[PDB]
Amino acid sequence: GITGTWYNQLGSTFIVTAGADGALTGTYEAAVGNAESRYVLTGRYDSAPATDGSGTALGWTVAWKNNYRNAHSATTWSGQYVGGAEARINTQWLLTSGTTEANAWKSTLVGHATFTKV
Amino acid sequence: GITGTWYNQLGSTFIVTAGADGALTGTYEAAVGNAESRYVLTGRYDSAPATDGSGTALGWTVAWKNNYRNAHSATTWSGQYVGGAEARINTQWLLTSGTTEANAWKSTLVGHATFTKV
Amino acid sequence: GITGTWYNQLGSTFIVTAGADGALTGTYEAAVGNAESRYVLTGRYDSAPATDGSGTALGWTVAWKNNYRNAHSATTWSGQYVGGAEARINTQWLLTSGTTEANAWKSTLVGHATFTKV
Amino acid sequence: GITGTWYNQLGSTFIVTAGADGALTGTYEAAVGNAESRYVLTGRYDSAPATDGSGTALGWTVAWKNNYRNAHSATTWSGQYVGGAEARINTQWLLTSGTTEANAWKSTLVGHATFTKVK
Ligand SMILES: O=C(O)CCCC[C@@H]1SC[C@@H]2NC(=O)N[C@@H]21
Ligand SMILES: O=C(O)CCCC[C@@H]1SC[C@@H]2NC(=O)N[C@@H]21
Ligand SMILES: O=C(O)CCCC[C@@H]1SC[C@@H]2NC(=O)N[C@@H]21
Ligand SMILES: O=C(O)CCCC[C@@H]1SC[C@@H]2NC(=O)N[C@@H]21
Repeated sequence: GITGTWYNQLGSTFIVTAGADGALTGTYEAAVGNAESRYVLTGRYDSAPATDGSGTALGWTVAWKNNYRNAHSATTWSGQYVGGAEARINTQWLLTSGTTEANAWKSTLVGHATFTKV
Repeated sequence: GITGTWYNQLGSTFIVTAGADGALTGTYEAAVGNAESRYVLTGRYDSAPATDGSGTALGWTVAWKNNYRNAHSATTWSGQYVGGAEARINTQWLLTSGTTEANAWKSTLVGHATFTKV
Repeated sequence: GITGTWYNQLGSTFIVTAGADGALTGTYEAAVGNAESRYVLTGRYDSAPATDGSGTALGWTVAWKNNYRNAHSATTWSGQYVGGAEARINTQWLLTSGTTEANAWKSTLVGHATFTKV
Repeated sequence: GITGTWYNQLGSTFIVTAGADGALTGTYEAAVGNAESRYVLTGRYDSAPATDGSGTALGWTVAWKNNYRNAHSATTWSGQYVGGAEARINTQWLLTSGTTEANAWKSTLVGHATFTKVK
């Protein structure tokens, strides 16, 4: 259920393939941020999630460099997939920019996002 | 550089190879939590960091499933490499557990960790 | 705007008073977690907000001790009030438990919540 | 135990009084950030902690407005006090700026800070 195209409320587009092994592979297109076009993403997910009614833990990273720009920054999303008619991926993310040590205290933004199929 | 074997204050072991395309690949061994032995990790880093003195942004993900057990959870570390005194990776992390919907509100732990090579 | 009774998605109840000097006071009632009935809260808000459509920064804290039980934990919410149309308060929160040193790595939960008066 | 002057690595200084009922009151002096002079802080702490060696949960807020300036932003620190020979306050913090709706995605910084009785 994770492989495919997912959207967040901010207008970004996450295209993923979930390998049989636990790999997450794909591209991210950010609607906001110092970004343009697609960026490589790589991640991991629980390929044998709980057999009750729990989501599927996952995580992925995008470093914000591609052929057109480099934002000298990296976002990790940590969350879980919840399947069904309104499948979704509920995440929290951390966006760290490379900084001088004097500015390291403000290197990291924190946010959250729910991704959907529509 | 970032390729190498790194350790945090807890004694976990992070073994990573940074590839030229921006890929991070390796294994992670947790000194605490619902884990044993090594776990696959994958992530991304800025392959062309600023020369201005800033760190190098990166992130990586561990899904806490391997051959011996499955914690149904995933941690992402978001941070920057500092090829500084000791070189170090300063991170913040998010550990998300697959939960039921009623428990999603407590799905995610947050913490921070500095890794060094000794 | 801020002064009022607010609810989050979890159905918890946030009853707050904004004093004219930047003080937030009131009670919090959690619908989930190791809590029951009302808990004291206190916090601070920007009493002279930007007047450029920006939100009103604020935060508040609940220590989860009251006459009925004590969870030995405390949550802080950090967010901004957005007035107008449908007023809401958008937050991120940090729930820290008193733990031993060895368990401090898992002492803190993070989440997010939007409060509305509906 | 918590009452007194506390220092972090950034050079900021936090003065706090822990009330018997659980209130935290005082001022925070930041040494980095869009900040000058002292700022009011208020918060709460577990005033009947575990005696088992476990830390004392607590949190506080600073709205970064005082008589000298206004950063239109607020920080909350969430953490636990650990007493002893080497007392400290182990925290994580969220600093939220007021922002337009379209900028909300980047409204909040996250960080961590250990406070000590000695600089
Ligand atoms: O601005 C940068 O440093 C690079 C672009 C970051 C875009 C962020 S990642 C979190 C949020 N969700 C998105 O889809 N875009 C932003
Ligand atoms: O869900 C679990 O218990 C497995 C998580 C593994 C341990 C966590 S990840 C963050 C922190 N750093 C470590 O080295 N271990 C813990
Ligand atoms: O369980 C505890 O340690 C004390 C109660 C904490 C409840 C949390 S605070 C964040 C979230 N929002 C709520 O309304 N309840 C939970
Ligand atoms: O810049 C602002 O928006 C107001 C001041 C922010 C200062 C931050 S709060 C977290 C960290 N700890 C400090 O002592 N200063 C910074």
